[PDB]
Amino acid sequence: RPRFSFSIAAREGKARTGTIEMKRGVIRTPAFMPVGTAATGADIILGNTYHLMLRPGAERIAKLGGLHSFMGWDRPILTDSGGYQSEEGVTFKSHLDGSRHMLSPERSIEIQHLLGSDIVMAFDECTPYPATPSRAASSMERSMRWAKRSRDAFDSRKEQAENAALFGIQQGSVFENLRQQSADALAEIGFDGYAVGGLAVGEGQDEMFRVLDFSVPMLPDDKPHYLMGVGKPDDIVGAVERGIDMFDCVLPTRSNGQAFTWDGPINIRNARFSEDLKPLDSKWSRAYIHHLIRAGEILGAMLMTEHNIAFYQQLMQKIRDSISEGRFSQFAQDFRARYFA
Amino acid sequence: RPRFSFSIAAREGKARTGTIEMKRGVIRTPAFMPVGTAATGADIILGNTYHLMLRPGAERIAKLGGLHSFMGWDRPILTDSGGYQSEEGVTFKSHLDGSRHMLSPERSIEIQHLLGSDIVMAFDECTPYPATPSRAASSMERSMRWAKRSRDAFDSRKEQAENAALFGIQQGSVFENLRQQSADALAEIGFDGYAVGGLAVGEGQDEMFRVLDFSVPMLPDDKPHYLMGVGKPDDIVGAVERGIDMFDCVLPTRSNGQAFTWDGPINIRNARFSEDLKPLDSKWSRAYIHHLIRAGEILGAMLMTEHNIAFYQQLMQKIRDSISEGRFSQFAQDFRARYFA
Ligand SMILES: [Zn+2]
Ligand SMILES: [Zn+2]
Repeated sequence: RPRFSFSIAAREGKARTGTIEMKRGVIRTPAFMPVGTAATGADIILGNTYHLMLRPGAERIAKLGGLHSFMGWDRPILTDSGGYQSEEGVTFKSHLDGSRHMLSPERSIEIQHLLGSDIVMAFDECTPYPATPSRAASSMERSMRWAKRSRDAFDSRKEQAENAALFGIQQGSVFENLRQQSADALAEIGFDGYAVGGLAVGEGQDEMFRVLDFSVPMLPDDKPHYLMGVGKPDDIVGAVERGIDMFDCVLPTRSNGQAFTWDGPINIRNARFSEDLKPLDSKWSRAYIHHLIRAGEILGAMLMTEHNIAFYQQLMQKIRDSISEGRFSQFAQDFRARYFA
Repeated sequence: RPRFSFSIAAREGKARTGTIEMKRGVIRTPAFMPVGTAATGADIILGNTYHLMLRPGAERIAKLGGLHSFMGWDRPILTDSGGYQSEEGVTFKSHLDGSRHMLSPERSIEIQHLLGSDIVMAFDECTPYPATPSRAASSMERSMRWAKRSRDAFDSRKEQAENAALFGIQQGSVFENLRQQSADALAEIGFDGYAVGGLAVGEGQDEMFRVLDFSVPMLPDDKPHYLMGVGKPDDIVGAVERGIDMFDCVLPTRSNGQAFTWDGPINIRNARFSEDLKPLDSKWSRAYIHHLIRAGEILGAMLMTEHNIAFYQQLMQKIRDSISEGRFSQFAQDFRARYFA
C-alpha cells in the first residue's frame, strides 16, 4: 500500500464513499474512528494525545515501542495535536504531577511522531463559540500560521514524512469569508486530508449544518474531510449529506447507561427496561444489561460500550452501502423517521 | 445425564479429582465457581441470591425465565441460601427500597427454586468467629434443624427435587466435637453434597487448615465437599490437600488493581509496572493494563478480571491434572515455592 491514497468509489449529492489506503491498512469512508482504549468494524482508532502526554508521556510510549505495539493494534491510528498562550504555542502545568509542559506546532508534531500515529493532526487553535468576527479572524490566522509550522515540522522528520499523513484543520467559526480564507490557506500549504474544526462547541445542530453547507465545498474535493468532535448518529448522517468522510466522538464510550438504537437513544437504567427481554441490539436482553448496570457490575458497562461502538459501525456500514447503491437520501430519511419517532 | 452423580477418578493423599454429572452439564473437580456476572474454563457459575432477592426479586427473575435464560448461561448454576432472628428464620429491611423481607429455610428454598439454580444450598447460620463452645453449639444445632427444614422444602417441590441438587452445610466453628455432631446430623438427613461452612470468617489460614484437617474426613467420602468462601490461590491448594472439591471466592473479581500470578499477587497500578512489557498472563502487557487502570478505563478493569478468572481456572486445571497423574504433592510444593518466593 501507498503512504496515503484516497479514492472516491461512489457519490450521491454531496455524500461520498470510498477508501483511504495507508501502509497499515485501508480505511473505508465514511468512517467512524473510536477511541482505542474503549474496548478490545473499525479500520482506524484514536489515540488521545493530551492524555498520553501526561501519562505516561510520549517518550515513554516510544520506549515501549509506539502506540501500535503498546495497544496491540496494527492498523492505522489517528492522534489529535494536543491543543484542544502566545504565537509560539501554549504553556500549561500537569495536574497529575505538577510537571511543566509547553505545546507548539513543532512539539505537537514530535509528540505524535513518538506515539507513532499514522494520521497526524496539525496544531491549531479551536476558537470558542460564540466568537466575534475579529476574534475568529485572529484565531484562524494564527491557526493558519501554525498549520504551516506543523507542515514543516512533519516534513523534517523522514520516518514521519514517508510513512504517516498530515491533516490540516479549517477554522473561522461560523463566518463564511473566514472559512474560505482558511480553506485557501490550507490548500496552499497542502495536506493529505482536511478537517473542519471549530464546530460541535456549543452552536447546535442547525447552525453546524449551516456552516457545513458552505464550508465543506471550500475544501479540496479529492481529499478526505474530517469533522472533528461529531457526533450523535443524526449529526453523522447530516454531515455525510454535506460531504464529510470521517468522524470521531466521545459519545458512544461516554454513554452512564445510554445506549444508541435505531429507535433513538435509551437509558437502560430506566425501570421500563427491567423486564424487557428484547435484545439491546435490535443476544443480551435489555433486562439483563439493565440489571448489570444497576448493580454496578463492570460487565454491564463493557457490554453497553461494545453495543454502542457496534451500533456506530453498523451505522457507518449502512451509510457506505447506501451511498454506493444510490439510496443514501432514502436511508437518511428512513433513519431520521425511526430514530426520532 | 442424571440429576446428580459424583464420581472420583483419582486420589492422592486426601486430594481427589473427578466429575459431578448434572442434567445441565459436567463439573470437573476440584472446581472453582466464579460469580456469573463477573465476565461474559468454568463448568458452573454462582448466582448471588441475596442480591437477586433485592433486585429485581426472585419472582421477577422467574418471570424472565429463570437465571439460566436471564444470564445466557445454559450450564449448572449454584446459589447460596441468602442468609449470609428467631427459630423461624431472619427478618430484614431492604436498603434499596425499604421493602420488608423474611428469610427462612422454606422461603430460601423457594427463592432458589424461582431462580432456577441447579445446586441449592440449605439455609444455615454462619457462626461468627470467634465463638464460645456454647454459642457455637447453639448455632450449629439451629443450623441442623434448618437443614432438615431445607431438605423437606426442597423435596416438596417436584421440579426442584427431580432436576436440582441440595447441599448441606456443616457448622461447629473450630470445635472438633461440634463439627462431628454437625457432620453426623447432615449425613442422617442426607444431601447430594456437603459444604464446610463457618470458615474464612477471620480465623486465618493456619487455624482454617487445622479445622479442615479433622472436619473434612467427617463428611461422606463419596460426595463432593464444598469449602464456602475460599479463597486465595494458596488457600485452594491447601484445602484440596485436605479433601475439598469445590471453591467460591469474591477475590478474583474484587481484585482494585490486584492480579494473581504464579509469582504471587501483584498490584498492577504500582509504578514498577509502567514500563513492564511482560504479559500479565505469564497478550496484553503489564504496562498497557497498568496504563488503562491508572487512566480509569473500564477496559483495564475488565481485562484484569478476565485475567484473574483465567488464572483461577488454570490453577484448577493444573490441580486436576496433577492429582490424576499422581504428582499433586509435588505441584503443591512447586506452587508454594514460586508463589511465595
Ligand atoms: Zn447490539
Ligand atoms: Zn492471563
